Amino acid sequence: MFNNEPLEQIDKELHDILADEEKRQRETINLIASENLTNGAVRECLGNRVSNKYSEGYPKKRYYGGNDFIDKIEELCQKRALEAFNVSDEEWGVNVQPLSGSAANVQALYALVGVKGKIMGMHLCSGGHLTHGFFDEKKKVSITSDMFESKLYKCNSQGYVDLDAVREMALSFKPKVIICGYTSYPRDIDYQQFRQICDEVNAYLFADISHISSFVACNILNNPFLHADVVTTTTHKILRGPRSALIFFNKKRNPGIEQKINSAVFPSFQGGPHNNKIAAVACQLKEVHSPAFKEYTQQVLLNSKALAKALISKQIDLVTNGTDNHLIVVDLRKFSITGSKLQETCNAINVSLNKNTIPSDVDCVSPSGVRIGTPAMTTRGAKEKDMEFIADVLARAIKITVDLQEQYGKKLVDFKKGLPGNAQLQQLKQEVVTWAGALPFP
Amino acid sequence: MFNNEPLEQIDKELHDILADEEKRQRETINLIASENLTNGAVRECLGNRVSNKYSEGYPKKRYYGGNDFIDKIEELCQKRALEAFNVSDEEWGVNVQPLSGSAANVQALYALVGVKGKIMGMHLCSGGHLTHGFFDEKKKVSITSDMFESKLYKCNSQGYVDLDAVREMALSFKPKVIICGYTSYPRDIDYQQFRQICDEVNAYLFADISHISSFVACNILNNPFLHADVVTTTTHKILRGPRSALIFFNKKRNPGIEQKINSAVFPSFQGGPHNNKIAAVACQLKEVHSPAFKEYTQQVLLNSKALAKALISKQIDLVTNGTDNHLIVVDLRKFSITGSKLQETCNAINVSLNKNTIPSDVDCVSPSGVRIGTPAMTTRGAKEKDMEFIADVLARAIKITVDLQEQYGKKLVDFKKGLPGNAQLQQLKQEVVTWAGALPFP
Ligand SMILES: Cc1ccccc1-c1cc(C(F)(F)F)cc([C@@]2(C(C)C)C(C#N)=C(N)Oc3n[nH]c(C)c32)c1
Ligand SMILES: Cc1ccccc1-c1cc(C(F)(F)F)cc([C@@]2(C(C)C)C(C#N)=C(N)Oc3n[nH]c(C)c32)c1
Ligand SMILES: Cc1ncc(COP(=O)(O)O)c(CNCC(=O)O)c1O
Ligand SMILES: Cc1ncc(COP(=O)(O)O)c(CNCC(=O)O)c1O
Ligand SMILES: [Cl-]
Repeated sequence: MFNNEPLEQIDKELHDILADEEKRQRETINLIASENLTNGAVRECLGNRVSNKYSEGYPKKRYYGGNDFIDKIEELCQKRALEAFNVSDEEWGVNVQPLSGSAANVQALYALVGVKGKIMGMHLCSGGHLTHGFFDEKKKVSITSDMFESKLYKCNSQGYVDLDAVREMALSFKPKVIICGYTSYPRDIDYQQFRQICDEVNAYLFADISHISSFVACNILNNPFLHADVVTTTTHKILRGPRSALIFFNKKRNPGIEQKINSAVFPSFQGGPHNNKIAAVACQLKEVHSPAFKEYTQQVLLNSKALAKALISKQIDLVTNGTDNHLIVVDLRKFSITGSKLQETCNAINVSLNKNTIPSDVDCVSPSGVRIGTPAMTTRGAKEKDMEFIADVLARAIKITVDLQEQYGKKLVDFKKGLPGNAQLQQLKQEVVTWAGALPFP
Repeated sequence: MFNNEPLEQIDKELHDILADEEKRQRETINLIASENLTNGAVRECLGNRVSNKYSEGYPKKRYYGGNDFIDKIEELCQKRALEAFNVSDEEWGVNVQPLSGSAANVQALYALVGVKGKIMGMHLCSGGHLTHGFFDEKKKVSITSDMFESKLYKCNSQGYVDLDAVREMALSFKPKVIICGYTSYPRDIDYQQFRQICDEVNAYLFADISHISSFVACNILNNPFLHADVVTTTTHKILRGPRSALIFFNKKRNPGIEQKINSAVFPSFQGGPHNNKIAAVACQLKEVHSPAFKEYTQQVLLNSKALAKALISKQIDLVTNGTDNHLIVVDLRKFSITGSKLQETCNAINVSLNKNTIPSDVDCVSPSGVRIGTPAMTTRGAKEKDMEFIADVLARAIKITVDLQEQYGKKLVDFKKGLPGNAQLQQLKQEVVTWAGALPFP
């Protein structure tokens, strides 16, 4: 007693937008540092009937029977996660149930410290995530700043983590967790150094590697597994998986953490796992382990360096004047145009990037930059030679933005009126579209 | 630079288990009250490239641009949700970003009362959800018991909500919110009488209708919208959508609740929404509104009535001696067997049901019943006449379970040994498989 008509027939209204979304993805130069493109295999999993099943609990300790095939899929995913991040299944545990990154971080933090618990993370302005204890004078913006007591550590005026300030803070604050690994940070992390500060106060070390996961797994960048009690990561960014999260816990350093973390995920915070996610994650984790995927990850940093170099060659300033990873942050103060202005201009030319704060911005009211990343375009087959063109399109967009701000004035309302119908934007869009539309598209 | 090889070729190991999973679903008599089977159109959305997009925030106020098509999908879903539940968009608002039921409830409760806030809900033992404040002497099992201060009310010895006890509690406890709507409650709710108690103590009225959603939408059962400040529902159960949740809030009764709920979902708890979920939900919400779906929902209650009656005719006791909805809870005290025992037996015969507590059970350690529901089987095409057979299979399973307990004893380990190889079970299974495999399968 159901309607099995195909999506096109069943919902022509929704099917049209999705074809449109597909086309806009197909014709966009996507510089969002957190985005990527999933293959058909990962999307077959997300559409799989395995999402029908309720399977609260863990494998072999399931509330319901008839979870025979779900247990195999959940354990195959845990196995591949541990393998991919080069961890022994004797020494490291993994939870694959968190629905997304923010959920995983809140669950993992609660496990360690509980309500009223003390945490330290990077400020959102300085590169840290919302789930790293972010708050404001007006409000406790994240639950992580409200259900926990959190303190926030800034990066220096050059845009690097200042360990002296972290320790200065850690000794007076005495937290149970110190969070490292960030949302918009263009350099590698000194986890070893972090591990030393946590011991000095007996705090837990929490490494959120969602933006840099593929680097860590493929050993291009520092390994937080060597020092961290917990490693959280999303699966949908550089890893190129579905939207989900992973929590890693070091049993050897902390016996009894496995149950503490597993109970935090369920039944403290979630109900039934989403099984299509789990299957999809397993499917991507097979791909992560191959030497082919390391080739892809290498390519992301190659492109990111070439992009950074090419932007400096056009006299554009970068936070920390370069990058060790997939991402860059452009400091736009040189041109006296805000980040949101450039985001609007870039969308008009089908360039997806996002506005981003910089060290000089005391206040989040106006982000003075934009953040860009190479994983999505690396996925679409772009090589080092392609980066000069991207740098060129970005340079042209900044210039156009300066022109439109001059012509229509600095107010954002005023600026936006200038955007529609601009001949140069339409010319730039066309140029963007022709080049983007041609590239391989999973 | 990606692998577009199909799932079967790319990951033969995973494809085998999913092919097995598909076969088990196809040949199982699924009585799980919370399960259903999604159609192909809902699964196409779940597999759509729309999940590639990061779109934090709300429509027309995204952090990022290039969310034009995403904004249409997110607004099309909210509209259809308000349409489907017969609420005017001026009086009622809805948030469509919660990833699942448990996340939605925690988020709504936080919005209403904050950390240390006071809540009341039904005890887990009596039919309440984990996210309704559930705790135990040994541990605060849910975050709802830990991040909030919760009080738990029980149903009477006949298995009915005791409103005197709710008021007895509410006046002494003085909560800011009172939850009603339950996980395993076989009767309808007097939402009106809840409002009367809520107004008396100036507490909010929270109705969690996840199990009964379709009934509420199609006006077959009491409409909580007339009395409630907040309504939460999952989309994956009787509503037959993907795994997601909806939060409804009443603007007229509480202006400025909209921002409170919306800020709670993001950025307080979640990060990027899962757009494939929202797309998937939009697709099911269109179907919810058709009169064909009312036909199906009506059929679910007919099958449930017929099932309760056929079970009473075989001298099987039902909690409350019947049902007003999709679910029945069987009291197995008559046969001196446990619900856990009966769950094993039923999985051995490809009958999916779950163990469930009853009013007499002091503790959830040994639940004395099982819970069944008709939505899945109703979806597969089963009619009233088909119920006698399902009631026949359940009686036979209860009988076999008594025999195996006689032969191998009451210890659970001892009992399970009896399960493999049993001729009657193998006989009962084939009977189940032959009948189940024939039915329409979306
Ligand atoms: C300040 C604030 C308060 C409440 C909700 C969101 C934000 C916010 C604002 C911005 C801004 F540029 F100012 F617009 C940027 C961000 C970033 C970036 C990546 C867009 C950000 C940054 N800078 C970091 N570190 O992390 C994130 N997590 N999610 C989002 C969306 C963000 C967040
Ligand atoms: C007691 C306990 C502590 C910690 C985690 C889970 C449970 C639990 C136990 C049972 C059992 F006793 F075994 F039948 C059942 C349940 C139910 C049913 C529907 C399986 C239940 C019930 N009775 C309610 N009301 O709600 C739920 N939400 N999630 C689960 C899984 C449940 C929960
Ligand atoms: C370090 C970090 N941690 C956690 C999350 C949470 O992910 P979910 O959106 O899945 O909750 C993000 C998202 N990062 C947003 C961005 O960089 O664009 C992140 O950057
Ligand atoms: C009343 C109620 N509320 C919230 C949830 C949470 O749903 P998620 O699993 O999507 O977190 C459930 C799940 N119901 C469990 C069952 O009936 O089997 C529920 O019954
Ligand atoms: Cl999903």
